[PDB]
Amino acid sequence: SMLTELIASNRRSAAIHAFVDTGLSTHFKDGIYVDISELSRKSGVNYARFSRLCDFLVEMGVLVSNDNKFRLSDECHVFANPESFESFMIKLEICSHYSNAWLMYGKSLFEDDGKSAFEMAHGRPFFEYLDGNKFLKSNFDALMTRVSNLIVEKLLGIYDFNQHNRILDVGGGEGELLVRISEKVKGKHYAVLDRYSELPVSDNIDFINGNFLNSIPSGYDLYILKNVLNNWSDSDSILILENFRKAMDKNSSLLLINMVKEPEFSRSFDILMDVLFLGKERSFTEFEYLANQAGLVVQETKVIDQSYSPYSFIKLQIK
Amino acid sequence: SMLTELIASNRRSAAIHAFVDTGLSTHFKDGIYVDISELSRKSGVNYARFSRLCDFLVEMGVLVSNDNKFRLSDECHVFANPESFESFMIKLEICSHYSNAWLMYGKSLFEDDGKSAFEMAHGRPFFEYLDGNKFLKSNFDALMTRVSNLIVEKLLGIYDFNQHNRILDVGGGEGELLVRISEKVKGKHYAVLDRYSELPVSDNIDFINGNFLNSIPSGYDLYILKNVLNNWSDSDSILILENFRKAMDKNSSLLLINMVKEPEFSRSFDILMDVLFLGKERSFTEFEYLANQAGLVVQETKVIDQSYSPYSFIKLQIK
Ligand SMILES: Nc1ncnc2c1ncn2[C@@H]1O[C@H](CSCC[C@H](N)C(=O)O)[C@@H](O)[C@H]1O
Ligand SMILES: Nc1ncnc2c1ncn2[C@@H]1O[C@H](CSCC[C@H](N)C(=O)O)[C@@H](O)[C@H]1O
Ligand SMILES: O=C1c2cccc(O)c2C(=O)c2c(O)cc(O)cc21
Ligand SMILES: O=C1c2cccc(O)c2C(=O)c2c(O)cc(O)cc21
Ligand code: NA
Repeated sequence: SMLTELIASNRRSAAIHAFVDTGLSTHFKDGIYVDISELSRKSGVNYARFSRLCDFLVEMGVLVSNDNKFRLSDECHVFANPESFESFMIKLEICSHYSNAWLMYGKSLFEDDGKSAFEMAHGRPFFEYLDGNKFLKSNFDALMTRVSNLIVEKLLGIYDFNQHNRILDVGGGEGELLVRISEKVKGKHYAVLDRYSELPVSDNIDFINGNFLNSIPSGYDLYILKNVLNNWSDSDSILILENFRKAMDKNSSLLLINMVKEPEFSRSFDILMDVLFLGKERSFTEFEYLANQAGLVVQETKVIDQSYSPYSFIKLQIK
Repeated sequence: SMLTELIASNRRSAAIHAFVDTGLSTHFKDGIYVDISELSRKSGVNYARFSRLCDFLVEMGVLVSNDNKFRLSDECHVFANPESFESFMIKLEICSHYSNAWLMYGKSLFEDDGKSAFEMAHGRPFFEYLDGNKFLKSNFDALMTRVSNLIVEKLLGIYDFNQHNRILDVGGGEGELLVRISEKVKGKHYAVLDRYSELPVSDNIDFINGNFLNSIPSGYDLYILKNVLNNWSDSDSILILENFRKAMDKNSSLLLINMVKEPEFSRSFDILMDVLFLGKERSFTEFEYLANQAGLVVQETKVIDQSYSPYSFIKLQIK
């Protein structure tokens, strides 16, 4: 039934995971039709059992079937690329750590100790745990790098970066955003702040080991905070924006860039942020409220359109 | 996007699991509208975070929102009952053992050792593992009991059981099917064969500790095999049906009752049977082939409509 297939929603994720995580999807490059008999002889995958998985992937719209051959749908071409954002997403989505986090989600709703379902499962908050787990950190940092690489073109389009001199990306991870911005917008100073046990190295990039809960360094006229506040509570979000106000002078600008909560789109991500971080996906007005509480003023707001979600672009300056 | 929410299908199952497994859903009996403010004060669940879960359950069509209150949808009334088949289904669906089995699914497609993804994860085949695991066994045996209870009325309706004298249910589990049949069809000999470390006890039911891979006891004129063959390969399925033909005389009947593979319905269950058992959901034609290889003939074929899935009713006799 529709109700039992809704209960069995996990089977869709798990089917895609088996298809992608094995690298079987990498045989479906450039919308080529694949003979499963040939793929079975080549890769050693069981013909009959993989044929049944392919049938389920057709039902899901991941594959298209014609004359007993299978190609990836136009929309799912990304699964042929193991470096794609979608490839890293599914590898994390149903990994043992996320699964065990979800199994503590119910119990976490009855606790007021400020411990996420992830922390209740694993004994540390998400980012602290990633320090001791390379599988989670490498895949998570790689996903953030891919979505950073996707948005850069449209971000340069809507805001003049040439007016600025000194640019700091706060929680910039591997620093892919500013590496890409520096290629187009040259002659500037570029710095990336994150939690680094070993500093990354890149041409024209000053990598800083820091903690945006404690302080943000002053002496930059442009600050960037992309996909950070979704990982934090309202009070921790205010504390971060307060550290920005303390760091910023009258001619400083902060670009607050996040996936925005539209009524039209799914709440599934909002729940994942609760499970992993005790975070949430916020609306424009919710972001504006946090900024005003921290002593920051909205100078301009824009919407950036990305394939997977709309983004909220919010320019902030001090009162 | 539609692709990223398809990747994130597991989030639907996990959200439902949190709502049902905690017993929060049992506050929504008889389609009543629930004040979440009051439920939070009563149960101690966090208001703001559970409100966000409820908004996701509305999006899924599990809850309906009116007058700043929430009720279960007509179809999802079953979630209010912790005794319901649907409640046992979601408890198993994303449990750690199923999750770890799914994470071995991809790797299992490249092996030819006859080890299910479940066995690769846990070190024993499903039913042998359940012998040592009270959570898995109790919940699985409970699920099978509920679906056995649901079908019995329609099963008695489409087949005359009064013509028979000695009835054996092979792999009959807790024995729910024959217990309910014996209440309506009186003055018969009733036997249930399964794997029992301790024999169940029930008025006028002969419980047998057996192995249908080894032998089926002779001297019964009616045999029942319901939701068994989906747990077995083609060769193991033939072996079971061969053991039936050796046990059956010319006057004997075997009722082969299974959820049937119809092109209209989802292939998700077929894949789950691969992961847990190296089994499969089969069509009428596929069942007929196996029966013919075992030396049995299809005399009667009917379809039984159940809420969650259509059932194939196949009456077999020896050649
Ligand atoms: N206390 C802290 N100080 C600095 N960075 C932190 C931090 N806690 C978490 N982070 C970083 O915050 C980032 C959240 S993910 C966002 C990465 C990047 N801005 C992008 O949009 O792609 C991670 O890189 C994480 O390491
Ligand atoms: N080798 C074996 N011999 C006998 N029963 C077996 C078996 N292997 C598995 N079983 C049993 O087969 C059943 C499969 S589930 C089916 C239960 C019941 N017929 C129903 O439809 O509700 C379980 O009860 C399991 O314990
Ligand atoms: O896919 C994302 C993602 C995509 C775009 C923007 C994002 O911020 C995220 C994000 O934060 C995230 C996450 O925190 C944990 C995940 O398992 C997956 C994702
Ligand atoms: O829900 C079912 C189910 C329903 C009806 C008839 C069934 O046979 C089953 C079944 O076999 C099964 C299973 O083997 C493992 C599960 O996690 C769930 C189910
Ligand atoms: Na009203």
